[PDB]
Amino acid sequence: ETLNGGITDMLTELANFEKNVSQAIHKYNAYRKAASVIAKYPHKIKSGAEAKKLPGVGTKIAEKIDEFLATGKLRKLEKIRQDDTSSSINFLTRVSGIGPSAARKFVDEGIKTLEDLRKNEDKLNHHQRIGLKYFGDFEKRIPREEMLQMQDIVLNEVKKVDSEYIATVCGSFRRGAESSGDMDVLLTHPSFTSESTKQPKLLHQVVEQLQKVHFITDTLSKGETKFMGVCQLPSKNDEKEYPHRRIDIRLIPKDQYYCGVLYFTGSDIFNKNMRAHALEKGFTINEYTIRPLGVTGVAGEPLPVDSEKDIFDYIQWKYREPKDRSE
DNA sequence: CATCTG
DNA sequence: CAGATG
Ligand code: NA
Ligand code: NA
Repeated sequence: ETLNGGITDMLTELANFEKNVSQAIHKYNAYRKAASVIAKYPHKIKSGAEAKKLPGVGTKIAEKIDEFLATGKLRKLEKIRQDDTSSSINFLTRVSGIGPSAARKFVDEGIKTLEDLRKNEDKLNHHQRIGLKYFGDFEKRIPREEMLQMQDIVLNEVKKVDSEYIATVCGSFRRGAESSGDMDVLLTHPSFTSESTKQPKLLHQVVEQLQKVHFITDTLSKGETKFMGVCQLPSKNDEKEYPHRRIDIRLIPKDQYYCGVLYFTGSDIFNKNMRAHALEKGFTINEYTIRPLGVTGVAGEPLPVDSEKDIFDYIQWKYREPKDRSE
């Protein structure tokens, strides 16, 4: 946790690089287990050879660990942090909508900066454009003080459209968190479920409302069950407008809300543990449901849930306020 | 995983 | 349709 920290950290730089700059998914994946294992490892790795001893730990990595232990640095790591082509990619990529693939294309065409990009807005697609248009707002955290205002609106608009809608803003927003990166809304309606064959309107009508009153400003992607947009809290009395915020809205069959809600609320740490506990208790749990575990090895059949309560109960556990869903 | 692009 | 992005 801090005993093999640099090692794990250099490994991660390396891994990351493989994958983003190079196309090195194998290699990339290689750095990864290595960091995972040394990361678990209980002692101070005093040498390459010692590391080697571990699985995932091969000769190359061992070499690397040596040089790093030997001297506060790594030449390759040094050579990579410099390199412009590499840097560009880590950069372009900050654009919402530009992944590595594209980052690479562009670089080879010479776009390496915000400016470049602006000049070449023709080469970018809708998501990418938006992404560029709000590069700034996008990287700005979201003070819960705004979150509360957002939430407030979203929920009232849903209410107006249908009394039957059930919205939830999961996220750390939900776990307590002072700020958040984006807004996640979980959505359902009674007349929508597992069997119930679709109802696209279900999600489109709401989206529509939000843009009606202008809460939603742009559309990243809009499918029948998932909507990726951009929104903004109405600028008050002109002098202080708000940054543009990323927002997501998703339709869920009523028959698997709570699992989603639970699930999406995190933290990943809480998940896992709740997850492991369920398993003991003779259960299985995932994004959409909880299933009683058979003995033949495994086994199915959706346990029926009406609140986050039903879930815990099942696994016989202490209902957790979302605040304490930390770990 | 669901959506988009081309 | 494969392949990219989130
Ligand atoms: Na990006
Ligand atoms: Na292939």
